[PDB]
Amino acid sequence: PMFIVNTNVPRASVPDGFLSELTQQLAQATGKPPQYIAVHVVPDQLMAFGGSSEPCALCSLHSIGKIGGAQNRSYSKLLCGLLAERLRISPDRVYINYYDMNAANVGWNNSTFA
Amino acid sequence: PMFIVNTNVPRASVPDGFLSELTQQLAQATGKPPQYIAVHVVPDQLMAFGGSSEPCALCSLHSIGKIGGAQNRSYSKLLCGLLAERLRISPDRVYINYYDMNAANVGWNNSTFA
Amino acid sequence: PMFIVNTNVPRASVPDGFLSELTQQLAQATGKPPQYIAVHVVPDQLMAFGGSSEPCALCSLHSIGKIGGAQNRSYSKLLCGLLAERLRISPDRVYINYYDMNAANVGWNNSTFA
Ligand SMILES: COC(=O)C[C@H]1CC(c2ccc(O)cc2)=NO1
Ligand SMILES: COC(=O)C[C@H]1CC(c2ccc(O)cc2)=NO1
Ligand SMILES: COC(=O)C[C@H]1CC(c2ccc(O)cc2)=NO1
Repeated sequence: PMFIVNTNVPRASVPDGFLSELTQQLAQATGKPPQYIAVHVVPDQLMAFGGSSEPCALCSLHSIGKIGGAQNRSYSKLLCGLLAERLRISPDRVYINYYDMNAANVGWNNSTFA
Repeated sequence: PMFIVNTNVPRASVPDGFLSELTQQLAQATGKPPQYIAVHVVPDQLMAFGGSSEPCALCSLHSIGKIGGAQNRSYSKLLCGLLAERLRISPDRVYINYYDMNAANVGWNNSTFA
Repeated sequence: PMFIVNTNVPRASVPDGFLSELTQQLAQATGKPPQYIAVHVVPDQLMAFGGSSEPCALCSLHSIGKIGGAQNRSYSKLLCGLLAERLRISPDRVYINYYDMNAANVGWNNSTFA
């Protein structure tokens, strides 16, 4: 899986083990082995949510399977929880796009997962 | 809705009220309340369009509904208009990907919109 | 087509004709004229792949058509080859998301391709 977080929160406000925690938590949540998890955090971004400059996050989670109504709701609780606790971002200022990728559409190691 | 603009235009060339203008214009265009609009501008990017380094923009608009043939054509006129006027980017050097998101695939405030 | 590469590799490690090479190689691979190819490289990113901070890349290729099982496998060989040779990124630390865009969902020059 691939998880990206774009936020206006400063680089200095991102805890040092944040990428590791996301990797571990997402592996547990998705049931996918930690080795397949890719995490990307982009701080100091120029962004607004509802016209406000307060802390916010625009994210996305891509995964071959493990994406659905029920699963996405628990991912949002997990993710908003982490962003709130570690980055101090209010849950209502977070958007997460979920993508159920077809294995033939995910390239890795000179080929695709299909 | 979520609108992202990635551009090679320098940070200093992004007008101060640009995110607010985008928020207000997108709300009117989509019919979605301003409070739900998230905007993200990423300047100083390393990019090329057609092999040229002249000013260009790679964008995306995600929305639950309000995405379609007709709607997308007007969004393009609105967006290219704003990028041309405020960022001085030629309309033919702008790409915008539109995504009609399923409500169950958009996380917000510890849950999803489904 | 639109190709984006996000990587933790430093800005200084990106060869100066990299965007041009990607443009030329992608035009040949996709059969699309070079003038329609947009390339975007984002170095110095805060990312982890499998919990490791070693060089890695998270990419995506959007195209109206020219996306499929067979095509995606050759794009992956081409792309991982380039990332390995120019950015020294191991192929197994590269993810590429492929998107077959509907023409009505791609805005360009005040309209869409539909
Ligand atoms: C070994 O099979 C897997 O479970 C592979 C993993 C990797 C993956 C994935 C999906 C989408 C991406 O943008 C990146 C990685 N999804 O599942
Ligand atoms: C009243 O509820 C809404 O209309 C909510 C808005 C917010 C939204 C949306 C979709 C996709 C995103 O990446 C971000 C926001 N779509 O609709
Ligand atoms: C002649 O028509 C084309 O080949 C148009 C090109 C442009 C294109 C494309 C798709 C998705 C993008 O985000 C940007 C460009 N795909 O094909």
